[PDB]
Amino acid sequence: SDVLELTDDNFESRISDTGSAGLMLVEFFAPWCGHCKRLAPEYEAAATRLKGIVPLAKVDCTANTNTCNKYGVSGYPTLKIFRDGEEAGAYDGPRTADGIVSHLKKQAGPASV
Repeated sequence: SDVLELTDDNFESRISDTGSAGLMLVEFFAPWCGHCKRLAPEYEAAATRLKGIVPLAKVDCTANTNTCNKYGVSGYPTLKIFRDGEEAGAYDGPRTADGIVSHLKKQAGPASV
Protein backbone atom coordinates (compact mmCIF):
# COMPACT_ATOMS: atom_id res chain seq x y z
CA SER A 1 0.00 0.00 0.00
CA ASP A 2 1.08 3.61 -0.82
CA VAL A 3 -1.91 5.69 0.54
CA LEU A 4 -1.40 7.54 3.88
CA GLU A 5 -3.95 6.35 6.54
CA LEU A 6 -4.37 9.68 8.38
CA THR A 7 -6.44 10.46 11.56
CA ASP A 8 -7.42 13.46 13.79
CA ASP A 9 -4.52 12.32 16.10
CA ASN A 10 -1.80 13.09 13.45
CA PHE A 11 -3.29 14.57 10.15
CA GLU A 12 -2.32 18.15 11.27
CA SER A 13 1.43 17.16 11.05
CA ARG A 14 1.48 15.16 7.74
CA ILE A 15 -0.02 17.76 5.33
CA SER A 16 3.15 19.84 6.06
CA ASP A 17 5.33 17.08 4.43
CA THR A 18 4.28 18.63 1.04
CA GLY A 19 6.81 20.59 -1.09
CA SER A 20 8.24 18.83 -4.22
CA ALA A 21 4.74 17.60 -5.27
CA GLY A 22 3.22 21.10 -4.57
CA LEU A 23 0.09 19.52 -2.91
CA MET A 24 -1.56 16.54 -1.11
CA LEU A 25 -4.67 14.61 -2.29
CA VAL A 26 -7.11 12.91 0.18
CA GLU A 27 -10.18 10.62 0.00
CA PHE A 28 -12.86 10.92 2.71
CA PHE A 29 -14.83 7.64 3.12
CA ALA A 30 -16.68 5.34 5.63
CA PRO A 31 -16.44 1.59 6.69
CA TRP A 32 -20.06 0.89 5.47
CA CYS A 33 -20.74 -0.90 2.12
CA GLY A 34 -20.73 1.40 -0.99
CA HIS A 35 -18.67 2.85 -3.90
CA CYS A 36 -15.80 3.51 -1.40
CA LYS A 37 -15.09 -0.32 -1.34
CA ARG A 38 -15.04 -0.41 -5.20
CA LEU A 39 -12.79 2.72 -5.45
CA ALA A 40 -10.29 1.76 -2.65
CA PRO A 41 -8.18 -0.70 -4.83
CA GLU A 42 -8.08 1.96 -7.62
CA TYR A 43 -7.03 4.78 -5.21
CA GLU A 44 -4.28 2.46 -3.79
CA ALA A 45 -3.04 1.90 -7.37
CA ALA A 46 -3.02 5.71 -8.03
CA ALA A 47 -0.81 6.22 -4.92
CA THR A 48 1.68 3.60 -6.31
CA ARG A 49 1.59 5.31 -9.79
CA LEU A 50 2.12 8.82 -8.25
CA LYS A 51 4.36 7.93 -5.18
CA GLY A 52 7.03 10.57 -6.08
CA ILE A 53 4.56 12.90 -7.92
CA VAL A 54 1.34 13.37 -5.78
CA PRO A 55 0.93 12.24 -2.09
CA LEU A 56 -2.45 10.45 -1.58
CA ALA A 57 -4.32 9.79 1.74
CA LYS A 58 -7.54 8.26 3.25
CA VAL A 59 -9.72 9.41 6.23
CA ASP A 60 -12.82 7.75 7.81
CA CYS A 61 -15.68 10.37 8.04
CA THR A 62 -17.37 8.11 10.70
CA ALA A 63 -14.19 8.32 12.88
CA ASN A 64 -13.05 11.94 12.00
CA THR A 65 -16.48 13.56 11.69
CA ASN A 66 -15.27 16.87 13.20
CA THR A 67 -12.78 17.36 10.32
CA CYS A 68 -15.22 16.09 7.65
CA ASN A 69 -18.20 18.38 8.58
CA LYS A 70 -15.83 21.42 8.74
CA TYR A 71 -14.55 20.26 5.28
CA GLY A 72 -18.12 19.83 3.88
CA VAL A 73 -17.63 16.10 2.92
CA SER A 74 -21.38 15.28 3.54
CA GLY A 75 -21.16 11.90 1.64
CA TYR A 76 -18.52 9.48 0.23
CA PRO A 77 -16.22 8.60 -1.47
CA THR A 78 -15.21 12.32 -1.55
CA LEU A 79 -11.80 13.39 -2.96
CA LYS A 80 -10.11 16.78 -2.09
CA ILE A 81 -6.87 18.75 -2.79
CA PHE A 82 -4.56 20.70 -0.42
CA ARG A 83 -1.83 22.89 -2.06
CA ASP A 84 1.18 23.21 0.33
CA GLY A 85 -1.07 21.55 3.02
CA GLU A 86 -3.99 24.10 2.70
CA GLU A 87 -7.33 23.77 0.79
CA ALA A 88 -7.18 24.33 -3.01
CA GLY A 89 -10.74 22.97 -3.50
CA ALA A 90 -11.71 19.49 -4.76
CA TYR A 91 -10.79 16.67 -7.21
CA ASP A 92 -12.26 16.97 -10.78
CA GLY A 93 -12.13 13.68 -12.79
CA PRO A 94 -13.31 10.00 -13.03
CA ARG A 95 -13.52 7.81 -9.86
CA THR A 96 -10.64 5.57 -11.11
CA ALA A 97 -6.82 5.32 -10.74
CA ASP A 98 -6.53 6.51 -14.39
CA GLY A 99 -8.55 9.63 -13.48
CA ILE A 100 -6.06 10.63 -10.70
CA VAL A 101 -3.01 10.06 -12.99
CA SER A 102 -4.72 11.87 -15.94
CA HIS A 103 -5.57 14.90 -13.71
CA LEU A 104 -1.79 15.10 -12.95
CA LYS A 105 -0.52 14.49 -16.58
CA LYS A 106 -2.81 17.30 -17.93
CA GLN A 107 -0.78 19.92 -15.92
CA ALA A 108 2.63 18.21 -15.34
CA GLY A 109 3.39 17.64 -19.10
CA PRO A 110 0.62 16.60 -21.61
CA ALA A 111 2.97 17.35 -24.60
CA SER A 112 4.75 14.49 -26.52
CA VAL A 113 2.68 11.77 -24.63
